[PDB]
Amino acid sequence: TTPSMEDYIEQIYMLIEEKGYARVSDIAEALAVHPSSVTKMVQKLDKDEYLIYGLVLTSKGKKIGKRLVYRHELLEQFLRIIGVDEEKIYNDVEGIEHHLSWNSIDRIGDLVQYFEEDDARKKDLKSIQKK
Amino acid sequence: TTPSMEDYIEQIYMLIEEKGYARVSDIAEALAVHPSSVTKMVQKLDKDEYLIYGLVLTSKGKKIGKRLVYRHELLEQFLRIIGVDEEKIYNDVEGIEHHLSWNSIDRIGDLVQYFEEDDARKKDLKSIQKK
Ligand SMILES: [Mn+2]
Ligand SMILES: [Mn+2]
Ligand SMILES: [Mn+2]
Ligand SMILES: [Mn+2]
Repeated sequence: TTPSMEDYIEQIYMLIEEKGYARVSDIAEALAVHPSSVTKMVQKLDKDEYLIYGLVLTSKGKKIGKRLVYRHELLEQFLRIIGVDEEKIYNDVEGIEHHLSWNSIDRIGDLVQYFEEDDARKKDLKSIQKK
Repeated sequence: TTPSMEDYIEQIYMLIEEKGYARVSDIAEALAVHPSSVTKMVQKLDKDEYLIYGLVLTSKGKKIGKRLVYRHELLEQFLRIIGVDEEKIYNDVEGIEHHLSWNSIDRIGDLVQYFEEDDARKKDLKSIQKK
């Protein structure tokens, strides 16, 4: 499971969740790539049993897509919470998401929980940004 | 400019700081790449005025290199402060360091400063890791 395959599964999962199905055309446009590039990855994903090529994810692909979508959202929340400009959050998440261990993700999970459970901590963090 | 050029500059900068000079052989071995690849990059770097081909960094290459080493250091401190297993930290930094805007880097800098001025915060976060 390379970062590119992950990106595709993340995208396919999202499309299925949003529209109810994933068309190579929708994937190609969503990733801003050529449909051939997409056709090649889909076949690779099929071979690896993440999906069945009417694009359907196997239980294996759903678990992964779900984890990948969860990781993306958590990473945006993380950067949002620490005060990163909203417009820059998405691009940063896209480039780092597929390069972090689960250990890092889980610890970032606890960090987000840390600030979300007590707003006083968010206020203190903001203070430091001013100093 | 480029995530790869950035990786070389960071490496060249480190070698100059450690040894006082940077050898193609030391670069090729540090990046785990063939000396030919390196030779091609250094020439690209020279054209762009980051250095002069032993090889010397120009004021532009030094400033960049210094920043990159700072970012690497901070990211490792970041992940360490939040509890990531040490063995996992280096590889995570290496893969996300060249994909974060300065905005994110600076906000992480404040986050690190936040946990540094009060151990109670570190302990509180550590608790959540138990929950
Ligand atoms: Mn992605
Ligand atoms: Mn994403
Ligand atoms: Mn690097
Ligand atoms: Mn580095």
